[PDB]
Amino acid sequence: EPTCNTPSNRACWSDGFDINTDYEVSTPDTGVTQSYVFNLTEVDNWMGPDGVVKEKVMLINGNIMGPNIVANWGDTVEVTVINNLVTNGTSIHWHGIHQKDTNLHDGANGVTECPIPPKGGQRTYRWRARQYGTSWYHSHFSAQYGNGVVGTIQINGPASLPYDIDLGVFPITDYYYRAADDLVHFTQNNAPPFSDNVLINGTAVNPNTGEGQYANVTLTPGKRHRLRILNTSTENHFQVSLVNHTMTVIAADMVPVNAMTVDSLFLAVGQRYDVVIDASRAPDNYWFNVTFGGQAACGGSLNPHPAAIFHYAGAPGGLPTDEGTPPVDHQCLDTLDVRPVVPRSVPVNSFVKRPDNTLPVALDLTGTPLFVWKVNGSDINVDWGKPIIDYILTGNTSYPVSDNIVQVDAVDQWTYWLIENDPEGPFSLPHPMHLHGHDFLVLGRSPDVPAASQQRFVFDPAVDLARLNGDNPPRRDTTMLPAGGWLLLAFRTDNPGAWLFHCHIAWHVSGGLSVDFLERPADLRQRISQEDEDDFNRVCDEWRAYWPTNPYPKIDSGL
Amino acid sequence: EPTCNTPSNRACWSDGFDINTDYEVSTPDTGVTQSYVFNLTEVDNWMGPDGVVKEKVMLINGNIMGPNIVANWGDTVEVTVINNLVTNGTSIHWHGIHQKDTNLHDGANGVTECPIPPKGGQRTYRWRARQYGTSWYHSHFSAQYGNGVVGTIQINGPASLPYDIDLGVFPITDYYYRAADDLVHFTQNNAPPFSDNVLINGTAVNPNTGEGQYANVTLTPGKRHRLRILNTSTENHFQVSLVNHTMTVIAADMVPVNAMTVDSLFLAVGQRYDVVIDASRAPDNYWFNVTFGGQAACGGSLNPHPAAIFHYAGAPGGLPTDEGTPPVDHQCLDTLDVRPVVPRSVPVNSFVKRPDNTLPVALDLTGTPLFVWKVNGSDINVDWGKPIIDYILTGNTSYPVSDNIVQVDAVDQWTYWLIENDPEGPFSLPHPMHLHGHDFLVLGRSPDVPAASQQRFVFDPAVDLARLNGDNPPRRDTTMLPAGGWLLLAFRTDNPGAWLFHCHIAWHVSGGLSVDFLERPADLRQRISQEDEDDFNRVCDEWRAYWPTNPYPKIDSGL
Ligand SMILES: *[C@@H]1O[C@H](CO)[C@@H](O[C@@H]2O[C@H](CO)[C@@H](O[C@@H]3O[C@H](CO)[C@@H](O)[C@H](O[C@H]4O[C@H](CO)[C@@H](O)[C@H](O)[C@@H]4O[C@H]4O[C@H](CO)[C@@H](O)[C@H](O)[C@@H]4O)[C@@H]3O)[C@H](O)[C@H]2NC(C)=O)[C@H](O)[C@H]1NC(C)=O
Ligand SMILES: *[C@@H]1O[C@H](CO)[C@@H](O[C@@H]2O[C@H](CO)[C@@H](O[C@@H]3O[C@H](CO)[C@@H](O)[C@H](O)[C@@H]3O)[C@H](O)[C@H]2NC(C)=O)[C@H](O)[C@H]1NC(C)=O
Ligand SMILES: *[C@@H]1O[C@H](CO)[C@@H](O[C@@H]2O[C@H](CO)[C@@H](O[C@@H]3O[C@H](CO)[C@@H](O)[C@H](O)[C@@H]3O)[C@H](O)[C@H]2NC(C)=O)[C@H](O)[C@H]1NC(C)=O
Ligand SMILES: *[C@@H]1O[C@H](CO)[C@@H](O[C@@H]2O[C@H](CO)[C@@H](O[C@@H]3O[C@H](CO)[C@@H](O)[C@H](O)[C@@H]3O)[C@H](O)[C@H]2NC(C)=O)[C@H](O)[C@H]1NC(C)=O
Ligand SMILES: *[C@@H]1O[C@H](CO)[C@@H](O[C@@H]2O[C@H](CO)[C@@H](O)[C@H](O)[C@H]2NC(C)=O)[C@H](O)[C@H]1NC(C)=O
Ligand SMILES: *[C@@H]1O[C@H](CO)[C@@H](O[C@@H]2O[C@H](CO)[C@@H](O)[C@H](O)[C@H]2NC(C)=O)[C@H](O)[C@H]1NC(C)=O
Ligand SMILES: *[C@@H]1O[C@H](CO)[C@@H](O[C@@H]2O[C@H](CO)[C@@H](O)[C@H](O)[C@H]2NC(C)=O)[C@H](O)[C@H]1NC(C)=O
Ligand SMILES: *[C@@H]1O[C@H](CO)[C@@H](O[C@@H]2O[C@H](CO)[C@@H](O)[C@H](O)[C@H]2NC(C)=O)[C@H](O)[C@H]1NC(C)=O
Ligand SMILES: *[C@@H]1O[C@H](CO)[C@@H](O[C@@H]2O[C@H](CO)[C@@H](O)[C@H](O)[C@H]2NC(C)=O)[C@H](O)[C@H]1NC(C)=O
Ligand SMILES: *[C@@H]1O[C@H](CO)[C@@H](O)[C@H](O)[C@H]1NC(C)=O
Ligand SMILES: *[C@@H]1O[C@H](CO)[C@@H](O)[C@H](O)[C@H]1NC(C)=O
Ligand SMILES: *[C@@H]1O[C@H](CO)[C@@H](O)[C@H](O)[C@H]1NC(C)=O
Ligand SMILES: *[C@@H]1O[C@H](CO)[C@@H](O)[C@H](O)[C@H]1NC(C)=O
Ligand SMILES: *[C@@H]1O[C@H](CO)[C@@H](O)[C@H](O)[C@H]1NC(C)=O
Ligand SMILES: [Cl-]
Ligand SMILES: [Cl-]
Ligand SMILES: [Cu+2]
Ligand SMILES: [Cu+2]
Ligand SMILES: [Cu+2]
Ligand SMILES: [Cu+2]
Ligand SMILES: [Cu+2]
Ligand SMILES: [Cu+2]
Ligand SMILES: [Cu+2]
Ligand SMILES: [Cu+2]
Repeated sequence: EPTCNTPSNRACWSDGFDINTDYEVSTPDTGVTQSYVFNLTEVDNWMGPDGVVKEKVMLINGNIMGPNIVANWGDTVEVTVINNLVTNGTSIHWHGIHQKDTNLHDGANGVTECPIPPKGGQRTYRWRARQYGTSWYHSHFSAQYGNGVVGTIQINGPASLPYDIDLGVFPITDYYYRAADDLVHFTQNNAPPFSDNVLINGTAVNPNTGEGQYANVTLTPGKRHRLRILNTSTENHFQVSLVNHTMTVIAADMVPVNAMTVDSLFLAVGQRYDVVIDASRAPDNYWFNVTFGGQAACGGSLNPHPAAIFHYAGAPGGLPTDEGTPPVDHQCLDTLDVRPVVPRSVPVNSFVKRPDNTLPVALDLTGTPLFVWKVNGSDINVDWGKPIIDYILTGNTSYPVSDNIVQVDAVDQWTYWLIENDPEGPFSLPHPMHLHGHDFLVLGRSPDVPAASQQRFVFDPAVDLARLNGDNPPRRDTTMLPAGGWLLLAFRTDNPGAWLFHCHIAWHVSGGLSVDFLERPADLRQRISQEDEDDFNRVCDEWRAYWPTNPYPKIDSGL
Repeated sequence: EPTCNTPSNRACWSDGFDINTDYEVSTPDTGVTQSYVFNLTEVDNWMGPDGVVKEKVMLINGNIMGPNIVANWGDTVEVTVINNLVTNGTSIHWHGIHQKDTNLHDGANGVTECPIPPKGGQRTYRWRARQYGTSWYHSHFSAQYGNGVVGTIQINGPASLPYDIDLGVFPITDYYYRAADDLVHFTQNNAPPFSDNVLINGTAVNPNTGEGQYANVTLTPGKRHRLRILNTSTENHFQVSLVNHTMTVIAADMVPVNAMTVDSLFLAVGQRYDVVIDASRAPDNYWFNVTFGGQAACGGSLNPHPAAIFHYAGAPGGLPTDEGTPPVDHQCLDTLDVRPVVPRSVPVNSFVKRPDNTLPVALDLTGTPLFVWKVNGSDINVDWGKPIIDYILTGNTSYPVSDNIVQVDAVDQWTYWLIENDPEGPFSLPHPMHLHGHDFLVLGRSPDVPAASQQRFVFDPAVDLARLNGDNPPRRDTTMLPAGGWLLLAFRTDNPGAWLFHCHIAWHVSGGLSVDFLERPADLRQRISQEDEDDFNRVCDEWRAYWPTNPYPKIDSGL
């Protein structure tokens, strides 16, 4: 609970806790628990917000998204998940929540848990809110979250700029009328489709019939508003802009940053930005536009102009009349100019590229299906019925090859990872790379060029070491791997666990594009509670008894 | 020679000849010959117009392009081509020139001729100017024209609007520092690169160093100016626009059309537009911009803003200061709104799709090399040493499968052709389809959608017959096959000959994307002069004696 957080002093939170506190190591002891119950149901012939009826959706508590989780910094969040789907298992992953020494609550089926079985299976997740900001949750059962198993997280805390009004969450997502498993099957042998629409806070107008509604945000004239923008898509990467207004970034993913004013923002799949908008212009209706850059390399929509309305209170109703001007083309790249308020410093001069720190991503066209994504030679394929944690608990280290285990034994040390984007393959695409368990430092990447330009880079210390930044670089949980290029990340091994590191485009992680960092496994078994072990085994027993009765095969990685 | 063509009466040409004459069946008898000698040489370490030195170019008469061919409607054009290259043969094709009963002058090596051998081989081309407008010529020896064996054609004649000043040709082309054979090898296993620059009338500024110069067109205030725009690229498809001005189209390719005013134009590879520009704006310097649309599906450049300067005479010098707005995205599609002045009408209600009128284009990823283009099951591969005309002249009908012969025996009848763009393949690209020997009618295509949107269409008469237009549809020699869709063309079999029909992206026709319409072969032997037969055999005997001594393999289709 805050005691000094006010509009003119958002930096303050409570005694001992403010925007400069190192939240990764110091957490308020609030003693409070915020609990939720998620009931997952399978609904056929569901009428969506743009008027089109979808063949099948998978909903939390009967709505297009699950409830907005809300707690304070230092609370515990507890979610009972009850799976009333017909056939699918489910696992809910709390994206952006590092699960420090709570790996078994990460929701990564086949890694940290077996899936909760359908027809009434249940599990309760419990995690500490050791960060504040905007995050989200979604299924990790193959591409299930593309059917509706998704929602937002708002953990309140201090901020890097004063503001008057917290407008809350503003999730933006691609929207397909086809169901997720159908799209996974499709994308195994075909380029992915443009989205049928882009929803903004759950709604959009159908570009074809005019049904639906624009999201409508009311601004209080003369006031400073925090807007928590998310990209919860399965594939689309968005540019956002508000006509005639700038946006001031105060957080990137769940990491507060020094204020940074921009005219438009690029959000990768899974990224968030907290921004402050000053209602400083003439009272009117303004469009908030979603646009695409990068010559389609990171998505498009068949709605040519997805948008929301920002309405100044007291102004007329109606649609905005100024179409504004297109934002700069971000070329499928997030900005590396953000700077965390709580800094990190690491050396970059000593980096040496070696097989054991290099993750080559490659598209393999030579087998079945046609599009298979491999990392270091292997497409990931997890066993929902024998998760990596089961190996840890039984002392078996014979991990299957397709689990893509990258064992990291270093204890609370910075580890450096060079990811290479198929520079030798016939073509390469942008990928939004996401790490569970940690925020990474973005130490650098290949030179920024047009996403569709086919220019290729391989890391060369002679020119690239000097392009690296270890002086408080961007710190976040998702960033872009440039098409044709490379990306150098670092993270500190402060959290024993099995942690996925994967592309967040559903079609690609389905297709194999992940590894699993097995961090300090010799420390992990000691740190697993009896309750967590017992409940892991309970759910896996139920899952393993269920699975042979399932009528459908698993057709992808499981993730 | 014209006798009545004046600025206020451009429709008039001479007694019995004007813009309404059916130029396809009636030609002025001028008895005049315009002759040229083309000396092809191989130049290493050539300094190009944006200051970059290229490894190797292949030039006509020592310049970046060959001579601008100029003649009057009904003259004869004669060109002696002397091949002083070091290893390559060469064949010069007169794009847009129908070669009515002169097939052996079409310059299609492997089809209508063997290549002229290097180290001094020569051949004289001779053809009647039976069409007036703007065309171009280029080698057809694999992708050689990408090295500089290219130039323009201006056949003067009447026009569909009055105008004061003919500004002449304005060829726009992609420009690569790598040589064409290296790019063919690259694109056999890699997506094609963005161009390094785009030249306009021979010049551009280097986007990185500032070297070079902008093309500079001086407009006479208050006058109407004809501008003959061409896209002579190997791959890039361009959008063009002049800031603050419209352009009025008066011809498409070599076909005069009713005046059509637009803000911007799409030119596929090989297309031309003649436009009239009225210098009616305030005297100033204005940018002529080259832009790309279609999310890079039909090209890009590493110069983000290739441009020319249109200067009003009498105004200050220096650079335009108005950057203007970006044009509408043409989505890699040419406009089907043009209407020829001399009309054609054909029935479309009676079309029925059948194997023998359908040309399925497919990318085959299963062979060597990776990217092989097939039409009706076969990637074309011609024999430079045994052209299809050799078979005609020796009474041999055993055409190889790889010559992709589509024999058309109908005499002077409309023939209808449905081209299908790999609609069941994993992905599909726009292709600029070009027919030798004829203008075709563009009867229809699949619905216009964004080029990268992945939307696929297969011809369905229940919806698509009503979408066809046989009442004076666009008539021209190049038009777009939409990504994922289909195109329906017709042409009348008025010209016995072996006629290539192919994608004009160099990398794709090298990769197999062509067929060869063998039109009225039973009429064609009868129509070949002894002189043409004897010279065909002479050049082939020289080419066959040369070829075993060549140090390089043929690595593509030969076209
Ligand atoms: C791209 O670069 C190339 C090379 O640098 C430029 O090519 C020049 O192109 C122009 C136009 O084609 C050409 O000039 C014409 O040459 C013709 C042959 O000599 C002339 O007959 C013609 O004169 C007519 O037009 C003039 C104005 O353009 C008039 O002043 C002149 O009186 C003639 O016009 C009267 O006569 C004609 C009948 O011929 C009649 O139809 C008219 O109505 C009128 O009564 C031009 O002089 C140059 O010779 C080419 N120069 C080069 C170096 O080769 C090209 O222009 C550049 N493109 C752009 C658009 O800038
Ligand atoms: C999770 O639940 C969903 C929804 O029921 C399951 O998706 C369904 O999966 C089946 C089996 O893969 C899909 O059908 C198959 O489709 C292909 C071709 O399209 C066909 O070849 C097969 O014979 C079969 O018909 C079905 O379309 C799909 N339905 C939806 C709406 O997506 C999914 O299988 C479940 N997953 C698990 C692991 O149980
Ligand atoms: C921000 O989003 C708004 C709302 O979607 C966009 O407005 C839309 O702008 C398009 C393009 O200008 C308008 O469309 C067109 O209409 C004309 C005829 O009026 C037609 O000539 C065009 O070909 C075209 O289809 C559309 O009317 C307008 N929609 C509404 C409801 O106003 C706006 O463009 C977006 N701006 C940015 C910078 O992305
Ligand atoms: C027409 O003349 C050009 C220019 O000399 C010849 O192009 C050259 O072709 C050779 C043979 O394909 C190229 O070298 C080869 O390169 C590949 C891959 O880069 C390599 O695997 C080979 O072992 C060999 O070195 C060469 O780079 C290329 N040069 C240029 C400037 O393009 C072409 O072969 C001639 N065509 C005919 C049919 O004679
Ligand atoms: C967006 O929501 C706002 C706020 O509720 C709507 O604003 C009202 O609009 C009507 C006229 O349509 C006015 O009578 C009210 O006084 C407005 N209230 C506010 C506080 O200003 C607005 O109409 C909505 N816009 C859209 C298109 O639905
Ligand atoms: C990528 O796979 C390569 C090949 O298996 C791995 O390189 C082996 O790694 C072990 C342990 O570091 C070394 O002792 C061997 O010498 C390596 N062999 C080769 C071929 O170099 C590499 O470690 C894997 N990379 C990651 C990040 O998992
Ligand atoms: C484009 O070419 C025109 C025509 O030669 C140039 O215009 C001359 O420009 C100088 C100043 O540089 C003037 O003093 C003359 O009066 C202009 N003559 C005409 C007839 O107007 C123009 O400068 C060139 N632009 C650039 C970018 O090179
Ligand atoms: C027309 O081409 C001009 C010249 O290249 C473009 O002007 C450039 O505009 C960009 C974008 O703002 C600037 O960064 C450069 O400074 C401009 N160049 C210089 C020499 O002026 C212009 O953007 C193009 N216009 C359109 C609509 O594409
Ligand atoms: C595409 O190839 C197909 C297969 O060879 C050709 O189809 C045949 O056409 C002949 C006569 O022209 C018929 O006798 C056959 O019944 C067709 N075979 C089958 C499988 O349909 C077709 O003509 C070729 N199309 C073109 C335009 O070349
Ligand atoms: C889940 O929701 C459904 C549909 O409203 C309801 O039938 C079911 O009883 C709920 N189950 C649980 C335990 O909430
Ligand atoms: C938005 O900004 C542009 C540039 O200043 C201006 O022309 C326009 O009038 C502004 N809109 C409103 C609502 O004032
Ligand atoms: C260890 O796990 C592997 C791979 O899943 C399995 O083959 C083996 O039987 C296990 N060993 C025992 C001791 O459980
Ligand atoms: C071709 O041009 C070259 C280069 O200038 C010249 O040396 C040669 O004599 C010319 N040959 C012919 C026949 O014109
Ligand atoms: C057709 O040409 C081929 C290839 O040169 C030759 O082998 C064959 O004998 C010729 N057949 C006829 C009938 O002349
Ligand atoms: Cl996470
Ligand atoms: Cl032609
Ligand atoms: Cu996630
Ligand atoms: Cu995550
Ligand atoms: Cu990816
Ligand atoms: Cu994940
Ligand atoms: Cu051509
Ligand atoms: Cu041609
Ligand atoms: Cu093509
Ligand atoms: Cu051709």
